[PDB]
Amino acid sequence: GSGSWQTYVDEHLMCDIEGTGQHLASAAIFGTDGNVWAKSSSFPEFKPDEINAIIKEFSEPGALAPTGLFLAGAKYMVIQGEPGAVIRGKKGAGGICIKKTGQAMVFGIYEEPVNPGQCNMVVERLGDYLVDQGM
Ligand SMILES: [Cl-]
Repeated sequence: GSGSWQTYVDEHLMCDIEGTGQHLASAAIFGTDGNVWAKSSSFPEFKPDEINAIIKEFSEPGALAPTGLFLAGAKYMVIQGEPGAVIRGKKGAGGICIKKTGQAMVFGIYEEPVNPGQCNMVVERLGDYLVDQGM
């Protein structure tokens, strides 16, 4: 395996999904402390409050409920995740999905015709590999 976090963006997250010709709109990987470790070229203009609120939601599922999930000022409605493990959100023509690993958080952002399950499969396959590697 590779020695750069950026490889997981370029060579997994952003790759065409199951031969559909479609791909995530953007993807990124953040450390637990909230700095960006890897990103795709159209990952949006995130701010620190937003990343912190997501770190909080991994610790305390349900904490985003009154507000929604913001990323680069766009609001996503929270949809069922996996407590402590996966956060998901929906907007009108797309959505977001975020998988926690030991060291990091893997973000995928999608637009139609990509669907919530496709996001989940791409991000969770990577996150499961990373955890197996101690990351
Ligand atoms: Cl960090």
